[PDB]
Amino acid sequence: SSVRFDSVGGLSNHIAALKEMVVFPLLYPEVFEKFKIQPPRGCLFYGPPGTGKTLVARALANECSQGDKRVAFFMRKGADCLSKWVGESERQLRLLFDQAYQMRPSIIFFDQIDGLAPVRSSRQDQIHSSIVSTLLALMDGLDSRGEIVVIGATNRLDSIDPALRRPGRFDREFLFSLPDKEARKEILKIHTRDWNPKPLDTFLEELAENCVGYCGADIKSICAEAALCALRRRYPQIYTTSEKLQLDLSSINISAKDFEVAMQKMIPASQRAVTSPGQALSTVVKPLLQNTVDKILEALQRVFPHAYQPMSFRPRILIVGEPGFGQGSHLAPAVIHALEKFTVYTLDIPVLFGVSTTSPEETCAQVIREAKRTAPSIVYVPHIHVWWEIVGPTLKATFTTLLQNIPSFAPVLLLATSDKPHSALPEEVQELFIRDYGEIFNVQLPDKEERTKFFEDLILKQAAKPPHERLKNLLKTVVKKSQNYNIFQLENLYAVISQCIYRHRKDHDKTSLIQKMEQEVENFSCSR
Amino acid sequence: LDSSVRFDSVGGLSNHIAALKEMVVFPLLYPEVFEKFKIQPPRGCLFYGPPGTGKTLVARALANECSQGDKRVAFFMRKGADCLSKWVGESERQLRLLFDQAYQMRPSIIFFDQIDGLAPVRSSRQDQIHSSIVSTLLALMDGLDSRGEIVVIGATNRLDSIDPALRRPGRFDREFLFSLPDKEARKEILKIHTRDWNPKPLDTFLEELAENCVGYCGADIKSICAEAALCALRRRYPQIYTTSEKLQLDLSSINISAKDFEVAMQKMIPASQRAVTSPGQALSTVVKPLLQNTVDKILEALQRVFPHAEYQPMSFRPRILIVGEPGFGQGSHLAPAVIHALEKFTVYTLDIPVLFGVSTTSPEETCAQVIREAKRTAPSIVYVPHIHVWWEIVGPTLKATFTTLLQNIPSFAPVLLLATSDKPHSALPEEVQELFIRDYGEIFNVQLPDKEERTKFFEDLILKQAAKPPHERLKNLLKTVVKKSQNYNIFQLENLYAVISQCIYRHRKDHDKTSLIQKMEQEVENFSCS
Ligand SMILES: Nc1ncnc2c1ncn2[C@@H]1O[C@H](COP(=O)(O)OP(=O)(O)OP(=O)(O)O)[C@@H](O)[C@H]1O
Ligand SMILES: Nc1ncnc2c1ncn2[C@@H]1O[C@H](COP(=O)(O)OP(=O)(O)OP(=O)(O)O)[C@@H](O)[C@H]1O
Repeated sequence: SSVRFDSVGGLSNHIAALKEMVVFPLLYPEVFEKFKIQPPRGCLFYGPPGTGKTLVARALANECSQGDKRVAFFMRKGADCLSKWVGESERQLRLLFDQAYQMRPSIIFFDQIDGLAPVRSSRQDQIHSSIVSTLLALMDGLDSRGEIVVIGATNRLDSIDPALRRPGRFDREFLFSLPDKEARKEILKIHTRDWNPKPLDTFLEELAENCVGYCGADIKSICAEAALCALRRRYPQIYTTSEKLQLDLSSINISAKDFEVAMQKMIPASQRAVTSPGQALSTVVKPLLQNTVDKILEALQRVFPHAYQPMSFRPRILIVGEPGFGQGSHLAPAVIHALEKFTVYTLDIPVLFGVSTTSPEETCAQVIREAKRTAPSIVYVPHIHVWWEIVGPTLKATFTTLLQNIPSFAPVLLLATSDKPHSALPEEVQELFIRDYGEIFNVQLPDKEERTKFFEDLILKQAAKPPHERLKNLLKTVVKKSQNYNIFQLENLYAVISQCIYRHRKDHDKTSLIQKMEQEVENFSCSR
Repeated sequence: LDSSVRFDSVGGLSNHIAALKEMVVFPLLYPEVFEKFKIQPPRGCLFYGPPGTGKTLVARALANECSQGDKRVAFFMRKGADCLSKWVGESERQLRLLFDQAYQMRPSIIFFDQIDGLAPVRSSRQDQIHSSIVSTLLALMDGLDSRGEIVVIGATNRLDSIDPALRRPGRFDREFLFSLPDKEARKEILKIHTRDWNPKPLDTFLEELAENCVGYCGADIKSICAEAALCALRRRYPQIYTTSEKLQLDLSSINISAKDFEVAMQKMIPASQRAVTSPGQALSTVVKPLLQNTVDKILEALQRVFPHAEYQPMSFRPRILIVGEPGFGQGSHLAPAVIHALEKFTVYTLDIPVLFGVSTTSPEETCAQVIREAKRTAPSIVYVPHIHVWWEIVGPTLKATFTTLLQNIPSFAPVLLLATSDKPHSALPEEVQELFIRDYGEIFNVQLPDKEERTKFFEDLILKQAAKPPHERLKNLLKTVVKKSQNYNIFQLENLYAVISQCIYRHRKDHDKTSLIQKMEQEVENFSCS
């Protein structure tokens, strides 16, 4: 009862839209007399789980409860109005709507309406069709319900009777989506506000950009796993006894390493049932391909200028390379990760076919509807030289005519990759990418500069640790030998050279494992 | 209850009020015409249609037109099913009371709002209470012991989920369709909801509005007015949302203009296309000066073959096939614009993402459903875009269904078949070639726009926007663009347009030009497409 639009970070247009349905007709009643208005009194929250849909209703209740113009608040769970006797289910609804009419102004909040108002079908019990009919007949009927603001919250929007969604019943619909890098930082400032050792802004700014895919609840949860980790690290004897000890509340300060352990043990809620098709370069491969990622992002910026309003025409790009250059394995997911705040919808083999009781066409038809709705979006088809060889002609005819229906100036990017050059691709694909327009990117192998930094830290610093003139020669030899390896062979040779280092952890003296490195780099053969 | 609604705001529905005052008003006013022939006029209706169209508004107007009048017809109003009761025989008994109380105060009206929640179709799998309350509702509407002078009315959104024994001449002998308004009917709802305003809006402005509100239904038209007023209030006082306090605002600088009716229609989705998109869209503001004339020519050809696009106009198997080269924008820009121009005709689509896009339904079952629906509600369109591909994507069972179902249609039924193709007519298969009879006028050939069309396309962008503060060589650039882009199709044209708009965007904040004009010049010079 102490949350008042203060803890709600990242959602500011929704709150502004919400104080003109509830607050303004009470504060400025003479503006709505000039035009005879009666502003909208129906909204519908929807989105993925954890994204601030119940926090906003809580804050609005507390905002209107404490003030001059006291408003009521009636709260309902999913389907708690159901009774077993044949006339009582829809008598409790009539009772609730009439009780709210003598308290007005009031607010009726329906939490999780997915279980109250399904689409009326004959293949179910009458109890649901009767409840929906009375609900819609009571909301907007012959009686002018009055100053009652009805709100509902849901995850599954399209499973609600389409007669409830029209001006007069549920006028406005509100999308609560995952936070971007700038709202994650607001949420982090909120949840780490009354802390003894107030964290710096430059630290929260680095945290907000590492917690990609998080949503509200996940940030609030790491802000607590960090404290539990600090506690466990400071007092290891608190898990081997069954009584209260003298906990010194002064040496329990939270450090960055605790946040690191918290973020290492935790998976966000969004990618728990699925996996995201976008992943940053590992810390090993990062000093090898970030320059290529930057070049691809510049090409995108040329074709997809959403990365006066920017105007883009059929945003499309095709990343081509040789098999092994890592364009569908390291590069395109890193570009997808760099372009977060744009929702991604993959169409690849283990997604069309790796799920049954749904056709490939029914998934290809929905991943484009949802991409048109939430534009600017991305539609990801990797390895099209095989994707186009593992699909039927019905799926080709559906796909190639579903992106011909997208508006001419639709901010929807089609990103794809291939191993065979653009000329070796079949027809009907060479006409989707028009490199006269800059819709083709040709990857090339990393330069010497990058290849040296790929190996330096391994062969120089971690080479001779705790528990120096020949190592330069070894590094030069390694970089000279591998001037034509692709990426797979490069990182293979990286693990082979790191193996010897591991078997000599307990050796206090070097010069015995240097021969190991010499012979391992010598007897390492590839292909190419 | 509001006592001010009395057939004054119910714009658009005049053929229903006229049929509704000869069931209630006339047997009281002229009770000698009905005992000349001894006819006993119809005393049953059934309102139905899409959500938000004037079904309940007409009942709210009838209640007032009869209560506050000479004669005293009584009104009984029931919501979905509020006759149900907890104890055993009490659900049915209540109904009888409602019909007896109505018999003692006759003449009277009973109005069942959302009657599809009271009287479903009787099925042996559901509760016995519903199957036994339908059989007692339809035993006291028309059984022995004549009803009397009660007028029963029922309003619903699902018509075919009502027991078919109720839809009968003697229980519900008149079904009324409340469909989406057309243009002339939207420019009456608009004059009703802005009836008592300040500086009353011009009829020319209300016509400009009624043209752009396609897909709106009564409630959306009433809602855009509120949204426009709110947008104006926000535009005038931006500091009225950052105080949570009462302030002093002069109720005179808050006049509603245009550009607030225009921003309201951005964040507004009609109720009809909120879960499914219609296959008809008008030309965007960019492409319009490039293809409106082609749309008009197509509509003239339609006028020839489909006379119902102005005795009576008589037609015979109205068909047309819009052919053009690939890229000429006939199945992507033109056919939906022709569909959108022909509103007030119902439009069904038969294309791949719709046949092979929904499961648990045969592909040759939807094809049999849409043709039946189109027959039922003629004049109607059946839209098959890209038949040069549609024909090589369906099986022979679906072909034998489709070609023999468009023959079962009566000859003079105004059901139009609209299709497009990229292959010329000669390159199509025979079984399709023989469905269009060019010597009959059933083929239209598209051609590239002319110099005039291209000049008007590029003019306002190269001339009146390149200056745009945050004149003799701009016209030379315009001439060069209109020259070099003379063998392009529409995709390449509207691609060059976006390529030139990306420069102007990049050079927003530069107060001085001549860094934008040479940029423009090199961009147009470097553009290569074919
Ligand atoms: N913008 C935010 N600022 C602070 N905390 C947030 C924010 N968004 C979400 N949270 C945290 O997430 C919790 C859930 O909010 P809410 O439950 O309304 O989301 P939801 O969409 O209802 O989730 P679900 O759909 O699973 O019910 C809150 O208790 C809050 O701690
Ligand atoms: N012809 C009209 N003239 C003026 N207003 C109209 C008209 N038609 C509809 N409306 C608006 O629509 C609102 C009511 O909708 P309606 O009376 O059609 O019930 P309904 O919403 O159709 O029932 P359901 O919920 O099944 O759709 C009214 O408030 C009215 O402002």
